[PDB]
Amino acid sequence: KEIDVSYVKIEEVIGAGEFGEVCRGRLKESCVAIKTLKGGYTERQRREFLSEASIMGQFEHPNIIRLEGVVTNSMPVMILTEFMENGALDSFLRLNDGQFTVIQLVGMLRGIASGMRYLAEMSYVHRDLAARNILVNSNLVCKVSDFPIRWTAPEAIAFRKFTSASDVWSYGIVMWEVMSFGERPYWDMSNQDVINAIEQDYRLPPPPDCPTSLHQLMLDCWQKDRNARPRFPQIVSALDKMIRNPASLKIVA
Repeated sequence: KEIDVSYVKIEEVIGAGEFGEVCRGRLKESCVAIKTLKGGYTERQRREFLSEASIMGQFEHPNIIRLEGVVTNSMPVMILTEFMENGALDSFLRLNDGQFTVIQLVGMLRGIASGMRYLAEMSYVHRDLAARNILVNSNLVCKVSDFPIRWTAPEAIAFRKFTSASDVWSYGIVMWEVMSFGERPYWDMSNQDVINAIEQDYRLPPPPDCPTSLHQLMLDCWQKDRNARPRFPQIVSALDKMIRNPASLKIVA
């Protein structure tokens, strides 16, 4: 949908993307995030930058970042998406350390898993699933955005075999990041140390106070055999069961 630039105001730079800046902005009133395309570029590069908006435009889900539209009849060329007040999930959790209950964290993981289940159903492989690419709004709603050795499945690092099963591996790492309040997967281990650890069949331990059943689900996500991993609908079902039976989440190691 073409948005007239007179309805758009640009504010503070909130991040960086492959084609330029990500900015906070206003649409008239609501807050939006704006991806700008400035400087030199060919038509093919402009179409490449704008392909993200048509991809997002195909998606309609409570846990997938919403598109507002594009600005193409003026410079800068822009993609407007809904603004997510709390930003990236990893930094939001690190700042708000211990501020959310086990049940609230499960709700966040359930949202993410539902968003991923939607993408997988649409035959869409994300390839870059990490807490840094999960955006949080004012109501703590977690949304998959952006349409990394530590988050990548072994077969995807080794053979570039990116599948929804390799996103499940990434999801398991997302789980660990959430339950640890935005701790870095594998701490300050180098990428080669991480690869070496996975080859030893080492797996990330339960974060402090993490329910055993949630850590078990992480291990399920981290099976070396991609075919042994649960699929996104199975992950959603496991979390829904934990939500129906919160007393089961009191079992910790």
